[PDB]
Amino acid sequence: DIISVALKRHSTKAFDASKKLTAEEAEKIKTLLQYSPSSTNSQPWHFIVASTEEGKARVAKSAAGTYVFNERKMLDASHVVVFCAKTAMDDAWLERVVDQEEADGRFNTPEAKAANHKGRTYFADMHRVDLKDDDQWMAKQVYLNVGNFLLGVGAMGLDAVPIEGFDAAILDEEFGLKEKGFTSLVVVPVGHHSVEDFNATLPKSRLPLSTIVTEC
Amino acid sequence: DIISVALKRHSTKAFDASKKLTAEEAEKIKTLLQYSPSSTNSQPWHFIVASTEEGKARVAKSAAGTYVFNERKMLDASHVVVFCAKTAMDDAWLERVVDQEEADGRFNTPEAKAANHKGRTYFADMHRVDLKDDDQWMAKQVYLNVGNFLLGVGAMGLDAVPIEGFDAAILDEEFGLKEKGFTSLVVVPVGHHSVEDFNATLPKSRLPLSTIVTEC
Ligand SMILES: Cc1cc2nc3c(=O)[nH]c(=O)nc-3n(C[C@H](O)[C@H](O)[C@H](O)COP(=O)(O)O)c2cc1C
Ligand SMILES: Cc1cc2nc3c(=O)[nH]c(=O)nc-3n(C[C@H](O)[C@H](O)[C@H](O)COP(=O)(O)O)c2cc1C
Repeated sequence: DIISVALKRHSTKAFDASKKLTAEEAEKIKTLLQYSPSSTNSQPWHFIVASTEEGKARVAKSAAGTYVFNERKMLDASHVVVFCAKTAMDDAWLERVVDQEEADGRFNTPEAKAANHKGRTYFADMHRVDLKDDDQWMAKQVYLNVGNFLLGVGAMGLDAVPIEGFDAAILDEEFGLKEKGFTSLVVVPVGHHSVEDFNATLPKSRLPLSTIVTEC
Repeated sequence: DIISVALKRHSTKAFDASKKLTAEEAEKIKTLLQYSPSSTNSQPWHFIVASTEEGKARVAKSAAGTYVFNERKMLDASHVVVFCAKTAMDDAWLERVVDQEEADGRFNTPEAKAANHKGRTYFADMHRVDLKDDDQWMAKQVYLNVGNFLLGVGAMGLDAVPIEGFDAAILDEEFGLKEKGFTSLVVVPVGHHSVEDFNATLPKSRLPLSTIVTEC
């Protein structure tokens, strides 16, 4: 029951450094990252999936100073996913998206593909040209991916914890994302919580529906 | 299997206007909106859940002109959720969150509550003062909620379609959101797709893992 999952999944505060994801689970979390929806199927993202001790150590460089209290989560987890967004929407990327859709058989005619491309470009330009906010627009799609991911891993019976408490400048530099056209937004360690993960047993807390929801 | 859900859910292009969510399902989608995680559990959001004909018609007003291709989705779906983000992070809201967590028994000691309050304040301020980007920060949390929601309704066997193709200015004005301290970001009609939903049978398309994922 997905509703039970939502009422049960939690932000892991401690991971068992001995429990690793199975090969199948590792394949599945990558599938979750890949198949998340996005505006115009723009998929303005890239993901770093660190599973080796060296890889996790590189990501952990971002848990410096003020963020040092997040270091252990990044080091003890089985797999650590760094969610990155494109820094600018280039035509090259838009072309890749529409060409992939054609390859997957989503268009019944060439005109249909051209129309899809025109439309995606039209909305991309709305952000790139008019609003000048394509960077924030794409970052938003990445957070949506994070939302999809957290519930998905929870539904897999796996533990995870979303992290904004990291130095993105440091992380970007460590992986040369700037030069690749990406920037890190959220770090998500995934694995199995340890017995010491006190947050696994604390009740979930949210504001009441009477405050957050308006029915019409 | 949640992975089968991710590989099967799709953006509904046509809903069967006669199929409504059951009372239980209507309560469950609200639970999904409410329990989505967010940075510091800030829950910087508000949701309009329109299920009456006039309610949906009012939301549909935002799908005028260029966006008319999204009008029928909003009108025919059973429940249409308008995802809104707060326009500014006020101290009262921050206090509400910690006080709610205290009320929910998440703090065994006063020191525990203090640590939580300290942490939230530090990062809320980082965005409200240091970066002056709390509007974008909260919007990001709302998109995360959307990602959680789409996968959730999918796992419930319900159809939906996320929508950015609407005039937020019109929608905000229609529901007097600005005066209430909110702004609309994404509209999500939820229901059951009709056999005329061309996207229900089209293959899902995403760029290859070799392009979007880096393993370390
Ligand atoms: C934030 C967001 C906004 C979107 N807006 C629209 C919209 O206005 N109309 C529409 O038909 N689809 C819309 N889409 C659906 C995308 O085209 C879709 O998610 C993508 O092509 C991948 O297909 P899927 O959702 O079937 O997996 C939106 C998706 C997201 C995630
Ligand atoms: C974008 C985002 C960033 C977050 N960052 C951190 C972090 O840096 N460290 C941490 O321990 N928890 C972090 N959290 C966890 C929140 O405190 C948590 O999601 C929230 O309190 C609700 O509790 P839940 O996830 O157990 O349901 C983050 C959550 C989100 C959604």
